[PDB]
Amino acid sequence: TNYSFRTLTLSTAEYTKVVEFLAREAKVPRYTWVPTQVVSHILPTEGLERFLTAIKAGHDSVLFNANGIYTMGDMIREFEKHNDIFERIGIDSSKLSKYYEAFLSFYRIQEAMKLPK
Amino acid sequence: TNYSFRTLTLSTAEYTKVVEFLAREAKVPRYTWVPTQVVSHILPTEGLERFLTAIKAGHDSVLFNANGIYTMGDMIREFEKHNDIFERIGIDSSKLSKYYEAFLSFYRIQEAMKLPK
Repeated sequence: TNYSFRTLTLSTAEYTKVVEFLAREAKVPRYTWVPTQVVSHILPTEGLERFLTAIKAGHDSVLFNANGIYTMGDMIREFEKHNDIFERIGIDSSKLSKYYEAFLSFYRIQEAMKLPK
Repeated sequence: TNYSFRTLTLSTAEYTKVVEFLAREAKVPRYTWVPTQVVSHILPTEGLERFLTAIKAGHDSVLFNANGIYTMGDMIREFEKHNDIFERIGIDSSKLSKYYEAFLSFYRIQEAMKLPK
C-alpha cells in the first residue's frame, strides 16, 4: 500500500526488551534518515508541535489539530487505539513513512520511561 | 502478569528491525535465565522435543503430547492461533515464563530466517 503496520504479540518480558531497545536507538542519535535526536529531546508534555517541527511538518500538524490532537497522551492514545492516526487525520502519504518512523520511536521512549524492566 | 502478552504495533521498517533484533539476542548466548543459545540451534523441524530438552522440560513435554503437539510447525502455528498453548495444555506455571521466553525468542528467530530487512 505504502507503509503497512503489523500488530506483533509482545509478551511482558520480550515487550520490555524491545521497548527499551528502540528507546535507546531513539534517545541516542543513530538515524540520519530521520532526526530522532531532536525527537527524543521533545517533552511529550508540550504536545506534538515540536515533533512535527522535527520532521518539518508545519502543514501536516493541521491534520492533528483537526482531529483534536494537540496534547500529551492523546497522540499515544490514538496510536494505541488506531495507530493509523496519521493516515486517518489526512497526513501526506509522500512523507507518511518518515512520520510513522519518528512516531514509533517516540512511543517506545515514552513507554520505556514507564518500563519497570 | 508473569508472561502475559501485549499487542505492539510494528511499522514495516521497525518490524524487521525488531524481529531480527530479538533473533540476534536469542542466537548468540546472552541469557542465563533461558537457554536460548541452544534453542536457536534447534531445528523446529524435529518438533518441540529438542526445545523442551533445552530447558530440561522432560516432564512438561507430556502436556504437549496430551494436546497432540509433537510435530514441527504445530507448536508455532498453535502459538499463532492460540498463544496460550502452554497455559492450556497444562505447563507448570513456575517455569511457564521461561518456557514462553524461549518459545517467543524461537519464533522471532524462525521468522527472521525468512525476514529480509
